[PDB]
Amino acid sequence: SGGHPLEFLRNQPQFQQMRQIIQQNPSLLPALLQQIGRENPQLLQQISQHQEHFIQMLNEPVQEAGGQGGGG
Repeated sequence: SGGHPLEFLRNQPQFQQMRQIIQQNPSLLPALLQQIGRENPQLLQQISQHQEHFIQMLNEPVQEAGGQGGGG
């Protein structure tokens, strides 16, 4: 109803870093997802296999998490 289906992505500081960039240009969205695809495909696949609600955390800026040891 408005939560993060991808808890694993909250463990991704890279996703938070890139998050700001996608909000600037959603055109580079697949390009950023591309890099992680070779880093950990099983992880990027989870994003697509979970509830579409994930887009919320995708379009919302990083002010929460930023990897273990960092916050938004």
